[PDB]
Amino acid sequence: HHWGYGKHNGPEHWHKDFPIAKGERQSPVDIDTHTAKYDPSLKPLSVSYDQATSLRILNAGHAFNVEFDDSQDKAVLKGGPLDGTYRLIQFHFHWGSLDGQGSEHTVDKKKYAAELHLVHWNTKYGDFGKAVQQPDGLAVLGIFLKVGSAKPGLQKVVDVLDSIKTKGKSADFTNFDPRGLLPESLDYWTYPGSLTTPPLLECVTWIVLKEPISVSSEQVLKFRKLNFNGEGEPEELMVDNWRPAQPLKNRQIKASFK
Ligand SMILES: [Zn+2]
Repeated sequence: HHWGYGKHNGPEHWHKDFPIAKGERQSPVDIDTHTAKYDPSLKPLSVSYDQATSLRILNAGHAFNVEFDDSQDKAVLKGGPLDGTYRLIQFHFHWGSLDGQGSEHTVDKKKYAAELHLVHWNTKYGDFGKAVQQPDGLAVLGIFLKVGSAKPGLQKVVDVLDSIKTKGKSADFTNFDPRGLLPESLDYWTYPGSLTTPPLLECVTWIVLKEPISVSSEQVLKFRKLNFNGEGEPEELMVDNWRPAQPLKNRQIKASFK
């Protein structure tokens, strides 16, 4: 039936409806730190989120998304391996049922408790829909979450989850500053990949940060109380909404640091 993360509709079944699932540049992948190539040509990342305008938080079924106004260059990502300006449209997370799993990308096979994805699209394409049809249409910033000390900047997100427990529910979410979710350092790995959920389009430049952010056990616990199901339906907890690592194939992962 509809795709998901269950036993009968999980990632291993996706290829039946989305053949590209077995493509040449699928994500996520395992980052082998000893095989990554240091590239002195890579520029520092430029994150300009000072004018970011968040609008709403939505339970999309497979995750919850925090949406931003992308009708102007308010919150953009530039530099790094990117050519052009990419506007932030939304961010969401992937997490597990236990602290030992949850992230999509892994580092030397190590899994993190969760993974934050800040999605941006290339403005030269006019809109997000056009952008996903291009090889350099999207730029996704990936940040790992490890369980430890609480992240003050994440609490605002945590407190509103009760209002969007089931699929389809949304709530106004204005004046949220995404800068509170960034680690201290912006050193990264980068490689050409895809969207990790259907339609799995191979239109993404991945920028995965080396430094994880820490969140508290209580904070991640609240993520696990969300439901995949819609109201009035049998409760299915939203956990383990991550896709396992895919073959790197003929791709090279580059590092901005040595
Ligand atoms: Zn994602």
